[PDB]
Amino acid sequence: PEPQMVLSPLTSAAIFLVVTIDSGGEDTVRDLLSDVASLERAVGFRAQPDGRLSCVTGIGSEAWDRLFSGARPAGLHPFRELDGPVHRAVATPGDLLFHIRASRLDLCFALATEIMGRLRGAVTPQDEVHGFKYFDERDMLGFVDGTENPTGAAARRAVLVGAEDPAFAGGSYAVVQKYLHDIDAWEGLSVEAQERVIGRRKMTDVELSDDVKPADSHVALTSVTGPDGSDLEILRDNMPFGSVGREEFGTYFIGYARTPEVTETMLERMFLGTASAPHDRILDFSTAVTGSLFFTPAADFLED
Amino acid sequence: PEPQMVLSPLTSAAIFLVVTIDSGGEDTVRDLLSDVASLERAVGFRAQPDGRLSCVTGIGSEAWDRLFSGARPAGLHPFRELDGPVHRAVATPGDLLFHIRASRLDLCFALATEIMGRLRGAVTPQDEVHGFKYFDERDMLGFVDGTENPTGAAARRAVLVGAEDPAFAGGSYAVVQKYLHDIDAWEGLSVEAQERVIGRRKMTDVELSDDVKPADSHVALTSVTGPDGSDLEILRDNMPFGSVGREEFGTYFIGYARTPEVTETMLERMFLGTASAPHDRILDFSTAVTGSLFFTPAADFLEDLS
Amino acid sequence: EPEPQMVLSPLTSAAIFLVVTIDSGGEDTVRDLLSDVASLERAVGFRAQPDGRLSCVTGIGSEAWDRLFSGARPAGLHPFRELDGPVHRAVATPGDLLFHIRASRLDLCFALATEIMGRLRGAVTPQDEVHGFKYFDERDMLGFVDGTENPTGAAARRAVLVGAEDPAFAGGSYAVVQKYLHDIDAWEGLSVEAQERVIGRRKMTDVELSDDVKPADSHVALTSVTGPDGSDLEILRDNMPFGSVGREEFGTYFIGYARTPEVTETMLERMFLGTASAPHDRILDFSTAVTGSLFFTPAADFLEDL
Amino acid sequence: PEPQMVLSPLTSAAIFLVVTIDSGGEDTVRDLLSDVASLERAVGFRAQPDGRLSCVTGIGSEAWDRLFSGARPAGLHPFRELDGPVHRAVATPGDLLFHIRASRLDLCFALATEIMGRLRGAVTPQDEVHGFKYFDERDMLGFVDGTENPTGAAARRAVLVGAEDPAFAGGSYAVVQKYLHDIDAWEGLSVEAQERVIGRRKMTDVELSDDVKPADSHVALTSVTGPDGSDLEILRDNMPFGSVGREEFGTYFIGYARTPEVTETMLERMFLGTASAPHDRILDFSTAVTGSLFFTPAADFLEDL
Amino acid sequence: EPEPQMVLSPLTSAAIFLVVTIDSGGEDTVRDLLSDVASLERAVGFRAQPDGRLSCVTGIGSEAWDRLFSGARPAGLHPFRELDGPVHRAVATPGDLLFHIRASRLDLCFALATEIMGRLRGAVTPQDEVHGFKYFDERDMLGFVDGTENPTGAAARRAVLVGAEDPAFAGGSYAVVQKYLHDIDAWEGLSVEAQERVIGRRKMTDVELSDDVKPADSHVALTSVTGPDGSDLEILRDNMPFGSVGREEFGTYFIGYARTPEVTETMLERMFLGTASAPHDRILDFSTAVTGSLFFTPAADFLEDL
Amino acid sequence: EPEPQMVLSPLTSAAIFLVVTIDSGGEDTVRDLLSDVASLERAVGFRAQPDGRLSCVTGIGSEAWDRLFSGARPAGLHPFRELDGPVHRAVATPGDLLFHIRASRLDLCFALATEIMGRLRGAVTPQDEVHGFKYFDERDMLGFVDGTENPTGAAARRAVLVGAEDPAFAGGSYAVVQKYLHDIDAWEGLSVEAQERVIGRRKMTDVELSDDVKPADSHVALTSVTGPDGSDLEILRDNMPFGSVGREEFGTYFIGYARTPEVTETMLERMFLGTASAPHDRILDFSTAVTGSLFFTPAADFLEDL
Ligand code: HEM
Ligand code: HEM
Ligand code: HEM
Ligand code: HEM
Ligand code: HEM
Repeated sequence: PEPQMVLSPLTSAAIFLVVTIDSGGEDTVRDLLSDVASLERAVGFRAQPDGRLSCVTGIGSEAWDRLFSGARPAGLHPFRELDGPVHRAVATPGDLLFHIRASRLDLCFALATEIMGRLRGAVTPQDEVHGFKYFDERDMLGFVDGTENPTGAAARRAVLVGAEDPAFAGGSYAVVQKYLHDIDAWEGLSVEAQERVIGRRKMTDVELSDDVKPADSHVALTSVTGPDGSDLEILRDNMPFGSVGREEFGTYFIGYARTPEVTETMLERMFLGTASAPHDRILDFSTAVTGSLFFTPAADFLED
Repeated sequence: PEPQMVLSPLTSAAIFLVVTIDSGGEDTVRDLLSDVASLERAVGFRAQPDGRLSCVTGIGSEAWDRLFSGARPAGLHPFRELDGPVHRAVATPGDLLFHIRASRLDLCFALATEIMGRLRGAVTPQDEVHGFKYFDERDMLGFVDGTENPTGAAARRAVLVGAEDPAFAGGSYAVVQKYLHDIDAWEGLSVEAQERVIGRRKMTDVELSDDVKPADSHVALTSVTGPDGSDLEILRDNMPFGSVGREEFGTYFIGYARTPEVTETMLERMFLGTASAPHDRILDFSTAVTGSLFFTPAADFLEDLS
Repeated sequence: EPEPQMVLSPLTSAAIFLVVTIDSGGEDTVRDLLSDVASLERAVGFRAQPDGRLSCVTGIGSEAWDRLFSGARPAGLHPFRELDGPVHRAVATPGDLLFHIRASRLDLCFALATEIMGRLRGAVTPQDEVHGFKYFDERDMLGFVDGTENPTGAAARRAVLVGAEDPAFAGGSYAVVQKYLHDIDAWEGLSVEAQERVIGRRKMTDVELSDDVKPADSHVALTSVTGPDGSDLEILRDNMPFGSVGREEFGTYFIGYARTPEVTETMLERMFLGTASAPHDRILDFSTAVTGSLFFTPAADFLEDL
Repeated sequence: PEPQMVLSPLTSAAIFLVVTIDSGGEDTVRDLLSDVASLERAVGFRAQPDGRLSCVTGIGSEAWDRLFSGARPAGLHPFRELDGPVHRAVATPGDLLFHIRASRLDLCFALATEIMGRLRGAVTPQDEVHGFKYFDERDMLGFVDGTENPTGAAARRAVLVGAEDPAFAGGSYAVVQKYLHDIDAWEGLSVEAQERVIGRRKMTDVELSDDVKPADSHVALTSVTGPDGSDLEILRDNMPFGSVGREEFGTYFIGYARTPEVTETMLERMFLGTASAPHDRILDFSTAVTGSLFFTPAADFLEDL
Repeated sequence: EPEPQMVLSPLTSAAIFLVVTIDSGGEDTVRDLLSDVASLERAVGFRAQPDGRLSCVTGIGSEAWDRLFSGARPAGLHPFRELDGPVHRAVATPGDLLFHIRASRLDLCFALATEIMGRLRGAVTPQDEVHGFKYFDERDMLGFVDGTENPTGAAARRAVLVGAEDPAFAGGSYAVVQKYLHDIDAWEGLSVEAQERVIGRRKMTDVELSDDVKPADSHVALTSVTGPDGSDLEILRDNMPFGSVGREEFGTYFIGYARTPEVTETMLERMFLGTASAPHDRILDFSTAVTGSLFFTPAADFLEDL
Repeated sequence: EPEPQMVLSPLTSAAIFLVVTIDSGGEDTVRDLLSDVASLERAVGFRAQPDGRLSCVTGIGSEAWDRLFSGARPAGLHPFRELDGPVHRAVATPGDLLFHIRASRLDLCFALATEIMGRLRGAVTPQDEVHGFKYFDERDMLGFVDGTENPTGAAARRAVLVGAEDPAFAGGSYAVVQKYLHDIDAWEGLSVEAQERVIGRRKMTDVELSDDVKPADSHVALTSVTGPDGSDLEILRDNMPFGSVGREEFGTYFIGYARTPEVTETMLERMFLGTASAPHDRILDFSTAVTGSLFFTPAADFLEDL
């Protein structure tokens, strides 16, 4: 089975499009899904090899039942709201995700235009975010973002559905959350205090030693070990976005994994806390305003 | 006199920020203007040589009178509304323009963040547009955009104030207009009908012959000769922008010239027409929602303030 | 595991196509060169890496094969078959060896071509030499993006490389070449919309026409073939423009690779002889074939071990 | 005065087009000349900044009098044939030159297509050459080619007409010659013997010292001093070309100068020799098969027709 | 199953070679660093991706292996073997750990080397540090292209990575290093043709000399070795120039990776001890070895599992 | 017009600094090389254009000038003046000739240095050789962006090039070099905020600290100098990191160019001897100077006419 381009090369621009399917829009949606790979080639081919254009398409739990009969992916369910003592992860509506990436925003925009052109009248937009990465892979908090992502074979094993759900092998599960940051509060911390929040050095991106790293730092809470002592990993492609005039400074979080359990365990640790940590300290500077879960099928499933 | 970076190399990303100065905000604004070149170097220097970051700062007619106590530039006035039989060019408020360009949007965003950080509490944002160019220099209508801009010495002559206003030599005048397109109506035209609107071939960007090019084409109406028969020229750096969810497809127009009279003559021809043409056909698919005029001083004028 | 030649190359913007016939008594000289051609490719190319992207694919025709080698023949190797349609003809022309040379720059192609022909002088007669160049946005001489639906990755390997069905020749491929000359004056008299109906895709945006509007005699419709089981039958193309402005020669050099020549030959039959619904491929009303040849491109190790 | 792009950045591809103007063709030609800068922008602008497309347009002596009335450039005359004791510099016909340069051959070809499309039925092609430079600035003989070209203000002074002919300021003079090489004979020399022909080291491109450099080497014979003791300089953009099937391996020579007398003095030294040198040794491996001289006007002269 | 270190790297234009010995009592500090070296690589390199191309290959010598680890040894791990030829000598010098650091720029190499040695200060003693740079056309200090006949793709994996013959250490490799200093004055007194007879390839074009003219004591002849079964025995080299103009030091840093040290050692024996037809490799009359060490480079997961 | 050497070079990522002394009897050989150095620069660099950006700036010290030339001397040429502060010392060390070689890659620097030293062998003795590399975001070994406030364009030409004040030497410049070694262990014991107070700029974003927070003994405060007439006195710097990981040597090679040595020397006096408000530059508590030399860099035509 041929996967979608979940494992993409590094890209400096992205568009995230989340829509809901209107009553009676099902047929139009199914037609577009069968064409989205051809649209990706049409927009991208003439800008190769620098364009690096890809589109990953996902389908929500409620939408799946409206579009398809027969088997469901084993782990597909609606995003679960988490109501912590201090911080909340909200659930927001979304039936379809288009995660569009390239080396330039114009290519993302051209593909997004063709997709939405085909769906007009059949869907309602819920969210549209145009992301850009800083030139040294830093996010809006000023930390390098992506460093511990798995690569090569380890990435395939962490991200792609396999023999545990063989009809849907080559798929993946995506969790998205849009975060807005309190930059005034963040810039009031010393650099060393910021390092204790994240769990890595700011300028050099070296992980703090185990003797200094706080238990409520972001890296400590999002490190999870499996039954056998292996690291359970996800693949992230977080993107900054925002608007200077409205004072909106954001991180758009997207995490891919072979089962949603990994990502959801990380989120529970962050928002509900553990015995040793009240919550993830990154959340004292970051508010989640969307939350959705999608299954991203193998490419050949869509081509039918 | 050292000009600001009006004549920039080609860039693929831009931010246009237009603000108004709140009552009592004048001193904070003057301070920022004296530091804006230093901020540009701080954000940009470490991303050289590929970043190509620049900021051009412009000041409106009413803002000028509030900020500075001596001489005014000879051509500085508020944008003049044009009320045509069919189409209107509106005037909208704006005291400061920051025209920020680079090879990537993140550099534009970082400089815009530092600028607005210093101005918080002294200004109110009126417009913010994040622009991106298509990879073959096309605009939202699918035509190459920029081709007949002047270059080298001819660009300097067309854009920079000289001896005619010597205390402001090295400055320029910018007009901005944000345009929204009706893409559904545009895409219902045949390609040949689109070419008759613009005045150039779509795929190859070759200008149509004088025998076929209509009088109400964009290129015909924006071609102006002077008293002496010489071409009057401006320098444009138009940028696409929009939002696919809201069906917003735009062109952000910006034109620089040594005197606003050149730009204003072009706009009069477009909106009010001539003997041979009712109006520029591009306006049947393009609506202006902003309009403002600014003077962009020489860099040393900004540096030497308190 | 048998190592293929570089049939699946990265994108290249320059090519030289060299077709020669083996003179009487030239066989030994040719066999010696074939055993050295991979080493010549490395010699010319290694010092220009990683940007040079130099490769050479070497092919051998049906009649030449019997003169050079004893033992087994590849199952699908035969002379190119002439197709004599009601209006258009696909000619067959002589060729014993093909050198398909590709790089990011023409000079690298030329240096490799010079070393190869230097070794073969006196043993071969040149039949065709074409210097090809791709336009900067992957467009061909007709102004359409060319290569978009080529297969990639595993699907390309499956469509192109001989496997278990002919195990002695696994890792080989079959190449068909045809040099085409265009009537550019007639082509440019069509509207863009009418050109799109010839090809089956939009010209500017390269989006395929919807199934309800795509004509039955468009290029894309006639070259879309399904197998017995309903799977798409695919080939890998690397078509190149060529020409001479002084002689008014504007061309496309067609080269198609496939695991069996049956796929390519079925597409050619549909183009030239037509179907129930289509007289012929409308691209042929603006394109004349003046060469036609078929070659087997062995696995690299087969050439080395002789 | 705005010059044409005689002083171009380094380019790896070129097309040279030489044509003659047919009976009745003058009006069609004048129209094209007034549009050629706009054609260059149309083809090139959308491929910027990597394309680096330019076109330099030249006009021959005879053609000038057919196209324009009034003043002539002071140094414009037909190419002068040189019949040396061993080697000959031929003159061949040419009314118009288009020297098209870019980073890629497809862009050169697209501009050449638009130009010749406009001229069809008014001109006859005499020569068409598609040139490519080797990736380390080498020519067909394997030597770095271009090294001692002038740059900056020294280039402007060597190439552009100034006050000496003020109506034609910003123009230049181009000489072209297509050369075919005997590559078999060249490659039979040792590297050291090839270095003595050129006057520079082959791998490192360091000039041989004056005590070792022979008097009949290419660099010695093309080094010329003026009345004042100053170096007389030209700007060259030589390009390889060829066809492997026809065994055609060439250099297309093009040299620009403020007056043709500089280039002509170099040609006399190469073909007729000096007191100490019979001829340029490069000519024992290089045969000229074309030769033409053109004036390349300032850009505004063409625009104002 | 086993993930190799980045032995098969893309081409890189900068390198740092660091050889150290482990001081008495330094073993625990070293084991801790080895378990973190891949994390340090990501920390320095991720923010310069994708163009940085930073990698570190870590090797362990024979005597150090016994100090660090209990249990199985790699089958081919032994101390470098000194070769005492009639004229030329290959010396053995001390070295417990190798860090072979490569990237597209030297500053990335330097930053990673700084982090590594920061962790090891007080536990190791440096024996050699070389900063290498490539010439722009892949040439070495002798003016010849260097790397041409390296294997690529599948053939490289087969020649370099330990497999089923030593399954506990599958995905590992063996590295031999030698630092060479050249007598450039003697070399530059040769004619080019005499230099070509030393190396066995043409200098400007890098084409191999024919079998009839290539001397038996040329570098290429002596380092071409066939196995019992007739197959070529291959290694992967990434030689780097280095030097200091003021001290007249012009060097080649040799590093050769292979699946077993026997291949590399057979080449070294032929170079230094000769054959029946060749006293020694002529390259050694202009090149003196001043270091010599052998290391095993484990699979990446073996290092992580500490 | 006198043609300057390439003091105002584009940004380069690699450098070699070579300082030598002229041996007794070496004068003639040196004069010959000086007349050829521009020719050697073109020979090494032309074949790597346009990306190579190779340049060489040649300087001559005070004592060497009097050995090589007769007649008039540049007005400000004297030996480097040792500064003996209460805590910190700026040493003077020997040097007759400077070669400041810059390019986009180290191999071009190295090849030109090799040809220069080849011609001078036997006539000079090397005193210092440093191979410099820039970090990818223009940072120095202290982790701060280095070069941000250099002057550019016309302002740089005015700050650097000799003019009418010394008309026989117009187009020349004065270069001061100092090699600094840093105590990185002490430096990394400071917090980031304490480091920012040493330099006078924010570390990550390179924004200058406000005048109300910037200490009087910060690097930026002490190296900001105004003239009697209120003008900023500026120099042009091209500082390069260098080092050796095994010896724990981390350095900055300082080079500053100015139209008169008085500007540079005033900055050095403020740093080493202090002012009324500041004992010394706090950067010197983590930075030791181990060389110090002053050279005059003549106009290019002065060197050619020898
Ligand atoms: C909706 C807004 C606009 C769009 C999409 C647009 C687009 C274009 C295009 C595609 C061209 C042809 C290629 C080129 O030379 O750039 C052009 C030319 C031009 N436009 Fe616009 N334009 C717009 C508004 C304006 C306005 C408001 C002005 C003046 C106030 C203006 C002045 C010009 C000029 C002077 C030219 C060059 C004509 C010549 O000399 O050939 N444009 N524009
Ligand atoms: C004058 C010669 C030719 C020209 C200019 C040409 C041009 C094109 C163009 C523009 C496309 C559409 C974009 C793309 O997918 O590449 C195309 C598609 C294709 N052409 Fe050609 N073509 C030529 C000859 C041939 C010949 C001789 C064959 C087969 C024997 C062939 C087979 C194909 C195929 C299979 C496709 C892909 C159809 C699909 O599956 O969508 N073409 N060609
Ligand atoms: C037959 C084909 C020609 C070839 C292959 C050729 C090749 C070269 C080479 C390799 C160099 C040394 C590098 C350089 O400075 O560019 C050179 C220099 C030069 N060539 Fe040629 N050349 C040819 C024809 C001509 C002609 C016809 C002229 C003058 C009419 C000419 C004038 C020069 C000049 C002036 C130099 C610079 C000499 C100096 O000042 O150092 N060349 N040429
Ligand atoms: C002074 C040290 C060295 C220099 C400057 C040097 C240089 C070269 C050069 C220039 C080539 C030809 C182009 C190529 O294939 O890379 C070559 C090939 C080769 N060298 Fe070296 N070499 C050195 C030492 C060694 C050593 C010590 C070994 C083995 C232990 C070795 C093994 C090889 C091999 C295997 C080849 C490829 C031969 C073939 O199959 O064509 N070299 N070397
Ligand atoms: C000891 C090692 C040195 C280091 C690491 C160093 C580092 C820096 C840094 C990080 C900056 C701020 C960014 C910038 O504008 O460049 C700077 C500025 C400066 N440095 Fe240095 N520097 C050193 C030595 C010197 C010396 C010896 C001088 C002068 C004699 C000097 C003169 C300057 C000047 C003039 C500025 C710009 C001040 C302004 O904003 O106007 N530096 N230096």
